[PDB]
Amino acid sequence: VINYVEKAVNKLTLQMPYQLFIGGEFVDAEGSKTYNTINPTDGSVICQVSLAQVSDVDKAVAAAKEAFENGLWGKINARDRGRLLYRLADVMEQHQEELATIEALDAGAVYTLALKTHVGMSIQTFRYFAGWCDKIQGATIPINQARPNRNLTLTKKEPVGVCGIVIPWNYPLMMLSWKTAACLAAGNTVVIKPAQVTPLTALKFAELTLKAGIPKGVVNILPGSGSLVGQRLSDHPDVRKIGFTGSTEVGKHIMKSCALSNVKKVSLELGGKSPLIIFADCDLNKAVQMGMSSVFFNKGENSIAAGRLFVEESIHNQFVQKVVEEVEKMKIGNPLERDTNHGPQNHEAHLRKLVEYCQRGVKEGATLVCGGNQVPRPGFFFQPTVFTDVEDHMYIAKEESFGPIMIISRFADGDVDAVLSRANATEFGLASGVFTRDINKALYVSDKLQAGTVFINTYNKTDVAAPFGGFKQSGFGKDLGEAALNEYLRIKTVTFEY
Amino acid sequence: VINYVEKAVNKLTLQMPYQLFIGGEFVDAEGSKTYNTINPTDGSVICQVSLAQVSDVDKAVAAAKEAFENGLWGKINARDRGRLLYRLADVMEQHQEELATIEALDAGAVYTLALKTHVGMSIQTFRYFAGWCDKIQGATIPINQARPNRNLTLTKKEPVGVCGIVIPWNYPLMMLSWKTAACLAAGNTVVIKPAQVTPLTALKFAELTLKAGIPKGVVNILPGSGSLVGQRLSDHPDVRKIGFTGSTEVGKHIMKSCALSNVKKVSLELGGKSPLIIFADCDLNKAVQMGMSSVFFNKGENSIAAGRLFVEESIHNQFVQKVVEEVEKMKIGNPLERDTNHGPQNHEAHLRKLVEYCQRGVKEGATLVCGGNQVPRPGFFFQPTVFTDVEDHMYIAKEESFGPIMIISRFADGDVDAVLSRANATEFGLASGVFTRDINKALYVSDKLQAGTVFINTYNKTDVAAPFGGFKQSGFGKDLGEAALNEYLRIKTVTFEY
Amino acid sequence: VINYVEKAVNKLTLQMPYQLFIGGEFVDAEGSKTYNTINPTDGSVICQVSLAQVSDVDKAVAAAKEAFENGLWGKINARDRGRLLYRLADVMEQHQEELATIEALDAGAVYTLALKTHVGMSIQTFRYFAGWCDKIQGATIPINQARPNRNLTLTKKEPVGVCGIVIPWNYPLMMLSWKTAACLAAGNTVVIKPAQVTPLTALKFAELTLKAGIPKGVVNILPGSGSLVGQRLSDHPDVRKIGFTGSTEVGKHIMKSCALSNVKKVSLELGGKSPLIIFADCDLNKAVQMGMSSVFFNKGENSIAAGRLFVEESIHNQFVQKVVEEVEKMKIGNPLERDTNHGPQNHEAHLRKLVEYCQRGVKEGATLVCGGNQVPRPGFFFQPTVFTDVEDHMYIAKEESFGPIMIISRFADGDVDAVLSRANATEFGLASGVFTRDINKALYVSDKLQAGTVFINTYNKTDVAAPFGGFKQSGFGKDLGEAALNEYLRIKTVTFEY
Amino acid sequence: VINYVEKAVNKLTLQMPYQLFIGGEFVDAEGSKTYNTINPTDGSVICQVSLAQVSDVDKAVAAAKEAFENGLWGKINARDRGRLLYRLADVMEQHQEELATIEALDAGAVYTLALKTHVGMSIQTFRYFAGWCDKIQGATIPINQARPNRNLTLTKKEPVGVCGIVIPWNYPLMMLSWKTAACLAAGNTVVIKPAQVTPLTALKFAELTLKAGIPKGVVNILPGSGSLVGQRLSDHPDVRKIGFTGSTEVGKHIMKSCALSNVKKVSLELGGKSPLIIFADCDLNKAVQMGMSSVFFNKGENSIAAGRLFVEESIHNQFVQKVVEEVEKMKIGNPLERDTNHGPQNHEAHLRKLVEYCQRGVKEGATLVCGGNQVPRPGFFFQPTVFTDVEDHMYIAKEESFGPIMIISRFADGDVDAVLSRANATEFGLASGVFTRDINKALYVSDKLQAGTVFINTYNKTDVAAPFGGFKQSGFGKDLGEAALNEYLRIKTVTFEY
Ligand SMILES: NC(=O)c1ccc[n+]([C@@H]2O[C@H](COP(=O)([O-])OP(=O)(O)OC[C@H]3O[C@@H](n4cnc5c(N)ncnc54)[C@H](OP(=O)(O)O)[C@@H]3O)[C@@H](O)[C@H]2O)c1
Repeated sequence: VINYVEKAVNKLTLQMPYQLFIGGEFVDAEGSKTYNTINPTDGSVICQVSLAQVSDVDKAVAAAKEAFENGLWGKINARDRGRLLYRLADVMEQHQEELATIEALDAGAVYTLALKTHVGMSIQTFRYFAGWCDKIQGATIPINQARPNRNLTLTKKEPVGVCGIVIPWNYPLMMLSWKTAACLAAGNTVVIKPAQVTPLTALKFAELTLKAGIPKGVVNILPGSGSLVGQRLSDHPDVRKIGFTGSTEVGKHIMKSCALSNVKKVSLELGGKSPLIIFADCDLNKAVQMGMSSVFFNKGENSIAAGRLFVEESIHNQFVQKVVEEVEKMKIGNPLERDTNHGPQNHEAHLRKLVEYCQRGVKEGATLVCGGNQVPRPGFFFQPTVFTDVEDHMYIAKEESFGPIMIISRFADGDVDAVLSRANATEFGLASGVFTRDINKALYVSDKLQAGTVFINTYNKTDVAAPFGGFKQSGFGKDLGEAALNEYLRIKTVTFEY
Repeated sequence: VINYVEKAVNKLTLQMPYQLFIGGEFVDAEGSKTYNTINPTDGSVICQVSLAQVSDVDKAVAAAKEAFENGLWGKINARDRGRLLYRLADVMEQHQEELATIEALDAGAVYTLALKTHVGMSIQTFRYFAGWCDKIQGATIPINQARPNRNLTLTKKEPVGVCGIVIPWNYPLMMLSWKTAACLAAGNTVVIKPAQVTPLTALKFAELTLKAGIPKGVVNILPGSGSLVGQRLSDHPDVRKIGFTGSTEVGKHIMKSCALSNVKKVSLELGGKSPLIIFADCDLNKAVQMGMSSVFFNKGENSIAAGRLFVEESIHNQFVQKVVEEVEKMKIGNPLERDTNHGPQNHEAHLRKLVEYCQRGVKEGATLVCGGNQVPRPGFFFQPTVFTDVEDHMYIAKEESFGPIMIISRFADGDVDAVLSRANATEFGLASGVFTRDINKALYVSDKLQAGTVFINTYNKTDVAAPFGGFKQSGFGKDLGEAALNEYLRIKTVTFEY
Repeated sequence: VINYVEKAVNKLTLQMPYQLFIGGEFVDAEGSKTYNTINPTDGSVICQVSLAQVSDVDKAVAAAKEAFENGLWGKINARDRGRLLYRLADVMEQHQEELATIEALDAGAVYTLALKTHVGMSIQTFRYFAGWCDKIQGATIPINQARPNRNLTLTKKEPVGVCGIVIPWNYPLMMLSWKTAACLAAGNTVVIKPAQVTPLTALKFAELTLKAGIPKGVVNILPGSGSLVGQRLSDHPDVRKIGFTGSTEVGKHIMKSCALSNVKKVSLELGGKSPLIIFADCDLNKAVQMGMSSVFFNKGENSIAAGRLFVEESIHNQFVQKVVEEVEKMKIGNPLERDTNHGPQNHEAHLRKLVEYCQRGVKEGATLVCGGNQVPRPGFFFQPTVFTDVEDHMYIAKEESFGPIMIISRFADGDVDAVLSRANATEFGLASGVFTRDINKALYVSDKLQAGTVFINTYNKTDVAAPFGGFKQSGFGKDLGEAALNEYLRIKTVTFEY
Repeated sequence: VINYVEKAVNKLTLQMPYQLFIGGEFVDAEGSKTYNTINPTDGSVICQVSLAQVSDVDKAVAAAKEAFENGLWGKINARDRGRLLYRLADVMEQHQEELATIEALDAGAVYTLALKTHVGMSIQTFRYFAGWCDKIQGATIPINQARPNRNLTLTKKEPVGVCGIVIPWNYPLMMLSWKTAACLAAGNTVVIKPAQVTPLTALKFAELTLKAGIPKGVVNILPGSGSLVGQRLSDHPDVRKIGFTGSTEVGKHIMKSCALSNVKKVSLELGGKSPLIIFADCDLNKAVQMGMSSVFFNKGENSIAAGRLFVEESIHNQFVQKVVEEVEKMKIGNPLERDTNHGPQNHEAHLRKLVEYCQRGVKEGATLVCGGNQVPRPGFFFQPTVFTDVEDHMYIAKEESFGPIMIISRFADGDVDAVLSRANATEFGLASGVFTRDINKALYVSDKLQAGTVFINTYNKTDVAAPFGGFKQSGFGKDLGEAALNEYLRIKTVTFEY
């Protein structure tokens, strides 16, 4: 019998676990410590949640180790592991309205979007990776033969073993799912640390693993702080791999911690300052629509968001006029209301950071065309913002906002290489985009952009089958696609002589 | 016009460059600083070698950056990149005797072995990877369609950019070749730091890249210390990937340095304590030959060396008798002499370390059945060594000797899981082996061994097509095989809407 | 409303469609023609089934064409096609007892086996290939660049289009499923011709595609004769690919008909005379069990059945003795009786062939140890048969029986190459096996056997992920595995200059 | 010593073998039968060439079989097989001027073009496939486990064995090289039948295999007729695969012959009627240059030649004007003159077919804008020809000319599906192209074209790494690229229980 925080909202009765999930059971943290999770629509406390301690991490890791080494997960057919993950996906789909509602409460995710993305994509992620289980294959290799004898060389793909997954707050369930689906399809067991400010969909997901029949200890979830819980995961002698999504600065620290303990494997999905180049020969109205999506999607809490838009001189003013027209039509409001287009930012500290960000933008001399401020209403809403006359030396040209702030520079008519160079002049390299009807420009620009993803005449078009990851200080390794599997597998080479 | 140290030896004339190699030219280090490289056959000084300084590292990195960004290497077809690397392999082949002689002098490599392995496998490496250049391929992916529009998603495999390669001294030319061939085949440029005590074949190799037509700046070589030169490579903001082979402790430090600067990619080939399990049902005579080889190959200076032999009780004593019989037959002496089959250890410090290692084995109660001492002759020769009665708790059961020291334990007849468990009780996981005529035991044991390579009825059987790399604290990433390319490539996802 | 033949049997009420399945509905053939399907347990008529005519083939092909070119199947995401196929597997699972019972009635499949294999593997097949839909990927290739311009080359994996599948009667549903699953997963539409003698599970499967939501016209099923319906499929100008399983001589004719019409693609899964080589050093009791299975599985109605057993002289007589003891324990009976382990042969004409086969065996000088005859009881049962003293020149050493007939020869102790040569002296090359505890012998024999599948210390171990197909006159192309998809895809190369 | 036809021409003394090449020897045909090969520049007899008889085919096949089964080729490492093929490419490169001259004489290949394409791409093909030999890899597959036991399933990629290669006359050396390089790289041995009219580079190539150290019998070359020699190859019981390139009608007969004998594998590269669609928004002067190349390249003797050009209404007349202007500038003449743009047609009967083809185009109502007749001069020259007002029902709109004949239709501005439908209304499907600056048109058109290759803003851009093959009646299977290997390898599945 599981304890729940019951809540009647959105024409449903929510049943929300709030405890640590260790070894297949929900339990209090050491000393029954708890913390509050805050609803960004009104600032209220949703409920209290267990606050994991070092000793709780050790319990979770030991559970994950036991489940891997002796438990059923390490013994079943790859095909049957997939069946379990495809059942987990079905269970998530049967509970999708509920999960989207929890996500709306916990993270401020507009409910209609959370059904399609926060939850919908999480469901696709498990189904997609479930199909990979019995299709992960090694090789047989035509090695030189030790004549007069013979040789056979094969490789085996094996799990890495116990993994730690540490994620941010922008899409709590989806970031969990991206990494967990891959981790599990490869046959690993896991300890997951959601962002402290957003534990709820992770904990409801935990309960769903029980309904799906995922063996005890395969999935362990520890709400709590990075510096305590996350840190211990990265130092742990029995953890063999860390999957991390977050800031560059925490990413550096995680990699260092992987190094100093046991050279556990690490992959890093870090920040972005993604450029979007819009040429005069694009479809203008479409550029306005995708341009807006590139910045404002999920209230800008989107690591691949276009962090700079470069717009060709001859269409720049008209582009800005049209963006403003469209911005005025966005309906800011409660994420649970069906007419809402723009929900609140995820938490208070981040709202304050966006306010400071835009003050500094104005100070340094950029033109504030609209927004820039907290919306006058309860909770942590921020007004969709547009800046123009942004010059390359400005702080807002360099720094990741992670909010709904469109940052626009001009480039001269016909000036392709010059704008590319401005677009690449950053230590980030997560995403990028180009709008043009011209095939030669589109191909050339996409060769030249120094980013892990290039969108052409679209934006935010990720997919569970398309690998996603950065270059430079945006990190390394992929989430999604076949390529994601390689972060969660080891290759054993076996060489016979006969 | 290049400066050489010239030496008539082994029926040829060695012409050995001795300077740093930067931007296609041989140049003195900052301040014309130099150091001595020492011949382990007689302890003599071979010659003076330039000692790279921080500013030399910066020059080398800048030459590599320019070669990659604006030089010809970043412009030619992948096919033509292949041609250049196939030509470099040819040029190495034309100088095979000279290279192997330099290696005998510099590392004490027995000449006949250096020809086949140190040099022969290096030539194979470049030819293998040259063949990969126009066969490195991305994907097209059946992503969900934004109906009524269409989407196309492809990936492009691109180079990482400037890489640094840091390598040890046991196989100077071969370690360099393993990593450099994969690095260059993937379209990168590189700065290489040979182990300070073994710079000579790296510099000769550098000259050979000129003969081959490799554009200036693509290969740069900096003889110098790990703590100055290697450190700066791992710290440099323009270096994007480090390929490292060496000890676990230095590996941790390299990985930490990569994190703290610019989250440059890293791969790590670290130490081993590889177990070899010998069953009573094996071909015993052949087990003695392969068992001796698993320890003594290349005077034990070999990361995959069997650092522990577990011999089934009923054949143990007979196995020992025969090894002792064969050890007595080994000709220890000058690596250039054709009857030599055991050359000197690589350098004085390491010989000392081996004497100390064997003292500790004796002190702790292991039975020294032969060897254990420096051979009383000039240079740094150490006796082929056999320990028996080795207990799991003993130092020599756990620490990597990196020398010709056979370390033998018994296990009970019919035990399989118990010996596996003892063989797995290490934080190393580089290689391993099993001798048995029994198919079921062979397949089962290779499943259970926690190591990146498992040899069955052979040992030391690496191959340029077979991926090579560790689990646990032996590191991560592969050298050799298709898999090695992945350390040297980035994946860019390109998604169109149309 | 669908018309059914209703039947109360096996504690179920069977609802069996009996008409042509065309464009998503059950319809009568041209002129309402029908034929009888016969129950092999007692020779009775199960029911009347529509008898497809030429005009019915054309209607089916037209419905497949329309569903491919204009219907929903041609438009949905690969991922959603996957979902439809997974759902189809679920529906099959919900009907598994009914499908196994229908197969028991129609093909004489022993019910408990049909549940596990005939039906159970069919379900696995659809789930497996459902997983492939969104993981079928093309390439991007590093072609030479037309400088100063650039080139991009990619490949797209596309459906072949309208396919015909023609299958035999030994595993009616499973042979349908193997090929149909791969065909549909690749995005094609299909016209299926079951063996005329075994139409029933195919017709039920057709109804299940409706339950699962497969768009109309994607699956069309045509009970009828090979010489009429099969022939027209292979001749049809709008069919682009034939997938065929059956005899070598019909295979040859199908291939010829593909040629003479529109060079439609073809794959051919033909007969087998598969050798099983049993060495003295094998586990003898397991060799008996697996040897039993290799011949008698599914009443020998199994294309990969061992059609010759080669037993090493020193264990030959002992092996035969043990086999006879085991054969005597087999319960022959009605496939619905839970204690039955040997059911009747599929249909009468095949029983007749088996009788003639053994007459000729005895005529030519082989020693008939047991069986060889129809069991005296109603239906078409055949007594499990063992021949010894079989010589290489004998008809029964050459020709496929496709019935429960063990055909044993000796080979001299210590021989390997001689027995290999005898095992390879056949124009067949479908499967093969070796039992030995010796690793070197097992690897060597598996190299030298000229067969598409080699079993080692097991037999009949097929798997939906393991490719299955023949060499030489056993055909070409694979069913099962990733490799099966290649028969049902085309590759388009797209090369840009920009 | 080998007998040569000796000829002082093009600054060289050509030494041309003229006999059959069987088992590493140049030998006369049965009864010393010969025929004449004709120089198409002046109609003169170059020399007499042996005319292979059936018994000669049988000797070639026996030599290939023996080379495969017991000779060195079947025993050497894959890597060493690669070396021999690289060395063969080196030898071809050292004889490249000589080979190009021979091709100029035998096929009318313009010398400068022959250096770059006929010969140059042949050299690239051998180098490319040489790199594949040690990178052909099988798989290890995570099959369901027969609990309590374990299973290992692996695949081995194996050669098919003795192959027959039958080719046409348009690029005699290159067609040979495309197929043979892939054939040999996969480890097979081969009998090659060159087009009767063009034996000479094939025979010179044979001698080059000797110089390169390709083991006797691996390559056998039999000049002679398709209906005698080609027939017997396709009928032969020891040939296991035919690789065919030629007409659709012969392809059908070849496929039939493979069926009727021993179901040998077959791949088919058949004809083309390839559409090129040129939109008004293309770069027009470039479209004229590439449009001309698309038809006139290699005097139109090019399977992928654009057999119809669809030109958008608003640019049609200007396009035709420019074409005519550029056509008038083409230098027609002796393929040895360095300024020749247009050589003679390959042989007399083909010239006559081209004269008839143009008669018929005028007769049925097409507008002859220029050319259409034999150039009056010695040899077999045909005028570069342009037709306009071509309509979809016309003979010249459906039939492959295989000559320098531009066949132009208009299509209405702003229709796309309508032009596609016209471009797809053929049973051919070898190649196609689209010229447009619009990315959306380019991508959509490339999806919709029913052709194995789509060129975008280029034409004739084949590459040794890019797979090349038809859909529909243009055949199946690929030459070039990784995908070519699959026609020449078999897959053996090996499954263990342990
Ligand atoms: N897995 C494999 O493929 C493999 C192969 C060969 C060897 N090994 C391992 O190598 C070890 C023995 O070699 P070793 O004792 O020379 O190893 P090491 O001390 O770790 O040195 C390896 C290389 O790293 C350099 N280095 C030292 N400090 C550095 C720093 N702070 N930053 C960057 N580079 C630095 C060294 O420079 P210096 O020359 O100045 O010392 C040397 O070039 C054994 O454990 C052996 O198993 C592993």
